[PDB]
Amino acid sequence: SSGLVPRGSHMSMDYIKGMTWGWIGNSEDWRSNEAERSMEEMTNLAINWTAIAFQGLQETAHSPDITFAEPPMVTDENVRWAIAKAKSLGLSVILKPIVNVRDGTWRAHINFFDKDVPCEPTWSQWFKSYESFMLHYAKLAEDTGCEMLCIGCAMVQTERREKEWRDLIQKVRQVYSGIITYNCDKYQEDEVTWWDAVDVMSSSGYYPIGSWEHHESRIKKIVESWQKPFFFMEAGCPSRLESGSVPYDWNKNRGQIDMDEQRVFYEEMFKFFHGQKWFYGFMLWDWPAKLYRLEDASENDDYCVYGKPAAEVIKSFFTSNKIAKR
Amino acid sequence: MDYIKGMTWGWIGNSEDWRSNEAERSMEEMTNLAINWTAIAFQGLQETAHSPDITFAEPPMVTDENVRWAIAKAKSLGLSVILKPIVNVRDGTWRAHINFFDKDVPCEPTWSQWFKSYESFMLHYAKLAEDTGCEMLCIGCAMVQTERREKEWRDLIQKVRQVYSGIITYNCDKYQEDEVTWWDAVDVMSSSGYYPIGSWEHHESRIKKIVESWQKPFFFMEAGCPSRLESGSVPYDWNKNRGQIDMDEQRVFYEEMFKFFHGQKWFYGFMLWDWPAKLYRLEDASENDDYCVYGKPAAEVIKSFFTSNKIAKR
Repeated sequence: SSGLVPRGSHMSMDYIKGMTWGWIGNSEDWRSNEAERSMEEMTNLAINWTAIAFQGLQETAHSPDITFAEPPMVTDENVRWAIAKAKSLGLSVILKPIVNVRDGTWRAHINFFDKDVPCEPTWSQWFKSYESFMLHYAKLAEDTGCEMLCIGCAMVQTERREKEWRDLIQKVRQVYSGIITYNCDKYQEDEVTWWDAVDVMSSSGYYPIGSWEHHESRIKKIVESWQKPFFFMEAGCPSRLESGSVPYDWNKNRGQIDMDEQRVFYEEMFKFFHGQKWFYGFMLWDWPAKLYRLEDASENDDYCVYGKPAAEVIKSFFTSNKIAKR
Repeated sequence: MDYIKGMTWGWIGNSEDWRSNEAERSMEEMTNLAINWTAIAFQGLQETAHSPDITFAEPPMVTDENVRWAIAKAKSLGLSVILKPIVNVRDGTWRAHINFFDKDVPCEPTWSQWFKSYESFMLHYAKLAEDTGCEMLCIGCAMVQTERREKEWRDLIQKVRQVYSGIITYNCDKYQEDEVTWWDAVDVMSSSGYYPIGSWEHHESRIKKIVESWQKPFFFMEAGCPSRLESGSVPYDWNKNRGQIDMDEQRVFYEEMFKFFHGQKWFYGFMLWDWPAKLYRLEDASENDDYCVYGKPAAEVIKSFFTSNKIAKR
């Protein structure tokens, strides 16, 4: 394994100044002329990384089959395009294949019985399907020279399957030679028992306004106990009334615009998580393939910071000397 | 502990159905199976497998009066009663997937929230069970992804013991007899015997070892098979081959089950699945695809088994 620095062959670890691009991963959106303009515009955040994020799908939280690279999901060609375009813009890339559930159930609920029973689908079946999905993209990440692969995102009810996760990572190592991360959910940084199996620890930093100092203290101790580099694989807040109290809640107060609430979230997050030597930055959430007009920004309720005060907080943080030296 | 010769009545628990004139006739007809027990079964509801609020005794679910009626009617027919309140999920998800994060997080509902709601639900019915003199209370049914929450199940059982003085059972799912670490907390172990045709001999040997290791009484809280093509291969699959009628398949299931599970001293019988409040006409029996054995060859297997001397001796 390795400690604070991934082994040289997989590359100190780079400080991540990033923005997530492409969610939810719709072929028609990625293939549009608008996609190229969106990605170009995103570079004005002064980012040096992007997470190319897109979905795979399973019917229910308890079904074993995962479908990917089928309409309306992204084609391998769309993926190669996004990676290459990002690189052409001078960005390092984190490939982020994410399994969603067709019935709308949050992926964190994906789960099977601890004990295999004849009358139900098993962990073995699901992990075989998830391995097919993640190895497909791991091979794509290798072929396209992606600097990092995120092998999962907030798969809370799967994390206890340590043997299966280690087995999957071993297979990933065989086809992908870059940096591996797993993105645990918010509040779960101390719950993953197999952090030693990945190069870099990562979590979703959707911590509420007024809690960042507390979370810095908590996370710092967890990271120090693992001796691994750590960064936020997701961090953001919608521009809506009271969203800073629940930054992860994408359904909170839809259409109730509050630019200032998003701005305050970003100022507090960067106040407590900045240039500490154990911390390796931010993959922000998020930026769409089809971006709204700058003139509609003041009435937009999304996580996107484009044309909003938060974008300026991000830009000044990512161009500031303390962060630019990292 | 009594040897249980039973049939489940009332599922899914619809007030309108239970208050119909048909309900009394259905229960009376059920006594011709030569049963000495019934499980009065009915649902409560939660929105999703991951929501903490359970609703009960609200339309279209059974009223307390409906429940008091079912219990009293069964007892007036000479039957002992197992009260069986069952939580279902409105979105259709099987209750066995009801589940919360092992770690409490501020952004999600918690086990304590769900258990508090489950406690209100179960204690309401426990009190009703005490007031109506139910001989047994079943405190849950195939709640697989809750069973690891041992402290919370034992806390719930402690509260139930404070308001209900009868026999307590927990109905684990099929194949889960050896997966419950808290069988000591209940009076009698029970499971859902939906074992396929050709497997009963193996299951008798498997279950005997489990029950003997615990040194507690055991019975099937559910067992049955739809009268459908190939249903005996997957007796628990209520969605299998709807409308493809096979009376013989159901008959064979029953004959095999009774051949392997009968009068063993550690075995306490069967609570069969199931019998509706609104029973179909005897003339429609041959085209009926339900678990119900009414007007089918299986009913005859059950009757001869329950009235046989070997089982009459238990």
